[PDB]
Amino acid sequence: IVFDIFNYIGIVAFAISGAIKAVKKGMDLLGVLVLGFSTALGGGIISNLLLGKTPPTNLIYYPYPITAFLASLATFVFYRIFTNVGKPLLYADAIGLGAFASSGASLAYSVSNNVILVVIVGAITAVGGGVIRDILSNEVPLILTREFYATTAVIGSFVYFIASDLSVPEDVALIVSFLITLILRILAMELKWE
Amino acid sequence: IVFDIFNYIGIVAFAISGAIKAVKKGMDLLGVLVLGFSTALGGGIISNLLLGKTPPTNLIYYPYPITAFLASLATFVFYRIFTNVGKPLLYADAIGLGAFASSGASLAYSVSNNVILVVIVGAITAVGGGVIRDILSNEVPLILTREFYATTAVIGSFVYFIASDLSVPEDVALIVSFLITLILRILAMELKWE
Amino acid sequence: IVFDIFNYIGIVAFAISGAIKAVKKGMDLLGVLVLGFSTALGGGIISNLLLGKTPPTNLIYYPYPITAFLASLATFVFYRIFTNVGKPLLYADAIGLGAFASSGASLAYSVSNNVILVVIVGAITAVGGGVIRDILSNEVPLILTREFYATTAVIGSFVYFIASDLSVPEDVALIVSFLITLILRILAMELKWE
Ligand code: NA
Ligand code: NA
Repeated sequence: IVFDIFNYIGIVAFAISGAIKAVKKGMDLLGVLVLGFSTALGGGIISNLLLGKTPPTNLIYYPYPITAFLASLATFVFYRIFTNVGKPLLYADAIGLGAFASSGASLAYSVSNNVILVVIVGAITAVGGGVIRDILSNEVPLILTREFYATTAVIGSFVYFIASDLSVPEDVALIVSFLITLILRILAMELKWE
Repeated sequence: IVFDIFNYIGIVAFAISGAIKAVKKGMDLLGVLVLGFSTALGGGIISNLLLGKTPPTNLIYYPYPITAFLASLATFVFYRIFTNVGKPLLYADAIGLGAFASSGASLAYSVSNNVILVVIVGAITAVGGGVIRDILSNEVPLILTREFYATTAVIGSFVYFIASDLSVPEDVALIVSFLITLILRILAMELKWE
Repeated sequence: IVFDIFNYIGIVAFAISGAIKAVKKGMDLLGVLVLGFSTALGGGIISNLLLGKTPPTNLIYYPYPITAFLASLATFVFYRIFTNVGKPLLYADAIGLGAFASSGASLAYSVSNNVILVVIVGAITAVGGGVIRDILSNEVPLILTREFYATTAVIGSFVYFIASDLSVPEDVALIVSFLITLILRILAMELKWE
């Protein structure tokens, strides 16, 4: 059940991050929806393609794109009203990074217990939405500008792999991977490691 | 037969748009061919990947890439001679948007009657070539800069789905989806909605 | 055995090119690793997706990503020490272009003897890593800025196809395709064709 919850958490968090980016770039409602939608679902779609899972879950399981839409719309309405309140793009991205590094590693592990597949596909699941967000926004992505960003995704997917290898129950393994990924991002941002 | 015709119309229209972009960015013959080729075939390739259709039709069915090549070459020669005549990049893109939103939704519908799959894959088929064109050109894509652009693709794929759901013959369903997509773009551009 | 060697040559060469790009853009160790890793393995991953080969070889065959990592790390250490020695990004890219145009055409040919599939997938394998490198770096890719770049990849994959069609042994066919691709790039760069 933790797996199902993490999919929704990551979709909402990445939708908020993509919608925030759109608002900061001056876009209006429909363009904000496009960037939130793409950021929220891109990581899962890329991950499914790499694992040969077609059609991708994000394009068939109705609650996922509906959630991406509604979270992006809520973000637009929020900042259309409250134009001068802070825009935590990086914290929204970091929560999504933990939710998808853990859930993305879990999906890769179900295909094969190859550590390279699990760690790299999990990390691609985690950063993929934000990479799409940043490329569509015509700027250098966070995976290059933030020194510890992509490696923290790699670490979070690796701790999922290790926990699963050590027979840790899937719910616990997802939670621990999420926690380490998010804590490492919080430390990077709050301690000015980047 | 409308399906087969729309594939050629969209390939030519998107090749012209990518070749025009290349000419406006100062590229020469071979670079113009690369951008026209990529714009014309990218949407179909991405769509095939999302539906698990490999190898993609655009890389096996000879008339499609030959058409992409010849339309891109014709565009280069035209503007090499007539340097000062108008460059209708957006109208070429809009005709392709209608041809591929309709044909791309048709392909997705043949895989499954899931409305989310049909609408989103159809829209990705429609905008994908231009997104590739704009990313390769190092600028923000039309799906973000034009407020009604991506939503009009979504609308056109949705009207295909509705028409097919209502048992409208495939030729008519493709034509109506094409028409609505193109008319909505014409209205957006001519009435300064964006 | 030439096929296996070319995979390592192209991975090392593209890793060096992506790591050099990262160093020139001011990134530190971990960001240099991310760009080298992505450049070295991206072409193979895209090529596998187009041919329906999942999971991609670069994410399961341990020596490939290990080689990408080690070559990127060696490049960072080299230029961290020797900051003022030349940075042959384009020569590293050109060696990879020949190694992957040949090996990528070979992989496509094993799926089908369709000349369009072999030539275009082979060329996408050859340029894909550098296109990813350039998009992540927020600039126009070499396939658009260098007039003879993408066409030379197309030529190299085509000479592989012709040699294989003429029953030339695979080792020789790979070597000849590699040679023509690399020689054509050397001529383009040394004779100021671009
Ligand atoms: Na840019
Ligand atoms: Na860019």
